[PDB]
Amino acid sequence: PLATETTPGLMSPSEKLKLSTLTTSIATSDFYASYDFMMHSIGLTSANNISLLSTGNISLQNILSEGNHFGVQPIVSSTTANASFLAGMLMAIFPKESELEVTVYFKTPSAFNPAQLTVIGSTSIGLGISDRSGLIIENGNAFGGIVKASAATETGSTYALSTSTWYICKFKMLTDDRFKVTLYSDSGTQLYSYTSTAAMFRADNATAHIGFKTQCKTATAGISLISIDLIEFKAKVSATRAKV
Amino acid sequence: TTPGLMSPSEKLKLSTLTTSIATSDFYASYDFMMHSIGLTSANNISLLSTGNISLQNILSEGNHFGVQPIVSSTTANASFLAGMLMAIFPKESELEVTVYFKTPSAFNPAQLTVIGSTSIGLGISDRSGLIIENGNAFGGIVKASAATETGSTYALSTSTWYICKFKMLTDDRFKVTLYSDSGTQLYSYTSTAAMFRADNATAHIGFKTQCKTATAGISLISIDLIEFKAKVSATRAKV
Amino acid sequence: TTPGLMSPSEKLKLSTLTTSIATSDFYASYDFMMHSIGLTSANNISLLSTGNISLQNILSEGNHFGVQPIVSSTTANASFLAGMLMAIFPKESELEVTVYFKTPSAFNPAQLTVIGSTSIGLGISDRSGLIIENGNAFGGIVKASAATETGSTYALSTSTWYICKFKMLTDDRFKVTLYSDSGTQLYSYTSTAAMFRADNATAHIGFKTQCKTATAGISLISIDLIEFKAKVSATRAKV
Ligand SMILES: [Mg+2]
Ligand SMILES: [Mg+2]
Ligand SMILES: [Mg+2]
Repeated sequence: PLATETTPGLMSPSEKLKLSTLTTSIATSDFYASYDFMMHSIGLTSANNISLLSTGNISLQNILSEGNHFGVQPIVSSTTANASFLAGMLMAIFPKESELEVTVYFKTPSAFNPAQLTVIGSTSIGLGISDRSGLIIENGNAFGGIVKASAATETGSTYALSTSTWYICKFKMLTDDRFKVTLYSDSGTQLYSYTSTAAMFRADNATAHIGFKTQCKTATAGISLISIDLIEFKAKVSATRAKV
Repeated sequence: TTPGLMSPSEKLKLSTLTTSIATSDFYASYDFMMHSIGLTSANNISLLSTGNISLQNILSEGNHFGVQPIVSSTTANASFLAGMLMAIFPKESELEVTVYFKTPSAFNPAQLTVIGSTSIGLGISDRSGLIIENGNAFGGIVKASAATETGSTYALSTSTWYICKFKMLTDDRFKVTLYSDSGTQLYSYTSTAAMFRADNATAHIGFKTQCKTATAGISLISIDLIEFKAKVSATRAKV
Repeated sequence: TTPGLMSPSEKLKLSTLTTSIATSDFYASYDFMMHSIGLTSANNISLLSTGNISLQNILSEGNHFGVQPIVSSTTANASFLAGMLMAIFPKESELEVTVYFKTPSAFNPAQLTVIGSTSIGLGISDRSGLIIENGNAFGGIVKASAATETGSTYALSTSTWYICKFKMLTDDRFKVTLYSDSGTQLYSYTSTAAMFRADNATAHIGFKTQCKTATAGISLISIDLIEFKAKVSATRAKV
């Protein structure tokens, strides 16, 4: 018998799913956080553990939904160079043994522009542009890579993207601090993957974050950046504490 | 430590879980128990102060756990809004908003409260749902500062707890129902035309109480609890 | 895809779900893993910085996942407070607060930490619960800038993880218990008089660490985790 408001019973698939996406408050061994970008975004600097960071007067457009993409944050450049939006978390809490997995549902802009730089992975925070590691998107080209002190230390082959298209990217932290990134179509079909040779860019302080960052490299406004529907964080953690 | 049945309280907990990743439905609620200095949102819901509105100390009262009293400032059109964006709630979503609220000790012609859609912040040009002007609750639609539809009025009791349910219909018409704190229907209104809707940040749907005048000290409508319940089509590929 | 049993893992997650819409219970916890810039609340809990207090980088240590270290500024009475309003925990709620915290590498007479009720922010006039001054923990009450009641002191060790449980009694008295990181009880105090209570925004209940002097660079007490559990009167009419 199925559980009721007055009498106990079994748990439905819908209740199981709900529980699977519950944001961690007090941790034991698993960490989960996700945000679906449905909230009014004026002055919104975090949600469900995730930092939502605007710099350089980046233009967060009106929230919309399209098709199955519920809550979408479109992003437009400003007159300040390096303006960015970052949805991410601190690296200090996800050491290599946590095997953090980050999943991002994102839409390419309606026109590519050489000024567009997006990363799914680790990155310098804010207006910074010197360090990143994961799936990098410059203009219409996606590729796995590492950038350190503004130098490309490692670069995979490129996958050319289409404008106004929904994509999924999974970033996977490996136990030696290397990473694997996988790009999928909106139906989950694998399109591209890259596994790093060297360890990811890491800073275990607030100069860096891990997640999604989209940025305009020039000081011209009105350039569309990458829109975000959904981000998910999952990791294994050590959080066994004495109960009193 | 052993897998078993799900408790009725556990299922009740899950039933009011604030949506993180949407699949089939949306839910959000806020019970106003948090320290309110610099609090601009909770549980997906916007908590918007404008015109230097005076948010009084949080209190509880009987079974009304967590109550936000609100008082006017010296800025005309000052308001507090607890709400969400309409763009995420199209007519198919069939959105339902429930508000537990308390009328002030004294009514005032400067008080304007809306449960439904409304101009954001200092705006007064557009609203649809249950409109409270002075002591009078009525269903209605206002667009560009003019009434387009107005139901009969209901005289509310001062210092009294009410419940309002706003229902979005699948054709974007609405129905509003006012209950007493006992849960018995006191007043209802079903709209003829479609509600006021703006699918951008110039509007919100939820609860808004406002002072139309620049006189401070006027108590507006206090809020205990707001609830958002909707249907969503949000199936994305798992990877 | 098919209905069935609930796992122990699922049962555990639901047990520590942060209360949204209340019925008979309240729970909130925060584990200090978030980027702290501009962060003033999380999971119902106020996270308050005053006097330009220096929040260090979030770290984790052993099984202490998400830790917020805290350092003094040039403002006397600069503090960090993780807590909630007292109006929402009347004496009948029997609130229980649990704090996991680490002492600094060096004690200093300027260090003042409270688990329990306290003046907010730069305030230092009122507190009750487990008070830590310099290297000494003790149960006690201070009101209007004067001790009213003071338990025996217990000498803490530097760079050491501790747990404190604060328990609200039905007559508004309190019991505090101090534990080792493995959960061995080390100290307890049960008050004779009622706790410090102010049911407004001049006070909070939870954790507060403060530097009494205008000298920067003095480490205060780090916090890993805070929990709030209580009974609530929130049975209201449905629909
Ligand atoms: Mg979304
Ligand atoms: Mg309430
Ligand atoms: Mg922690």
